[PDB]
Amino acid sequence: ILEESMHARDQLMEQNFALDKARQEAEMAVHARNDFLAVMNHEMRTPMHAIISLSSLLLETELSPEQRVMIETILKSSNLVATLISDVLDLSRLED
Amino acid sequence: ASHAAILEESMHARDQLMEQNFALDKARQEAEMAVHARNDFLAVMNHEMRTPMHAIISLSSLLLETELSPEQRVMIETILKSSNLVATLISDVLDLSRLE
Repeated sequence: ILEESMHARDQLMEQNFALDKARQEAEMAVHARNDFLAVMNHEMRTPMHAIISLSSLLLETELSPEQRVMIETILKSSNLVATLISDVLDLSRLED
Repeated sequence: ASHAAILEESMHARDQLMEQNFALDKARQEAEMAVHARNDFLAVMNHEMRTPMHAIISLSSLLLETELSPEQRVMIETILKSSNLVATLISDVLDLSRLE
């Protein structure tokens, strides 16, 4: 009955190989996705920085109360979005 | 070479494999959970960014209907184009970054 044993081994051994391969593949797929995520992060944040800069400058110019209030909203929003893009960068770095 | 020793040798190998199997299977369950949690975070980020981008797009568009100096209009048109570009980039890249 080492036919049970020797066969149980063969059975575990390929079972293990499958599990390990399946895990490594998931890992590499997550890493590839994280790489692109991180590579695109500058192109996401930079326009937001421009919007923050331009909004801030606009607040220095002659605005009506309605324009000013709208532009203050653009600015707080843009700042929020920039923070979140930074949290996205952090995510992409988690498995590092 | 005892009958016991021979068995010991085979059962041992079997037990070493079984232990590794348990470890590999635990690590699989963990990796599935980490993949799902990462997908959820990307979905949530996308959702959280969508509202303020739409605000920026919408307010810059409304602003362009009001009375602006030429310099102000160029700055606000640049805001609108930039915000359109980025809203789409963020959504596309977060989508592509999920693992299904």
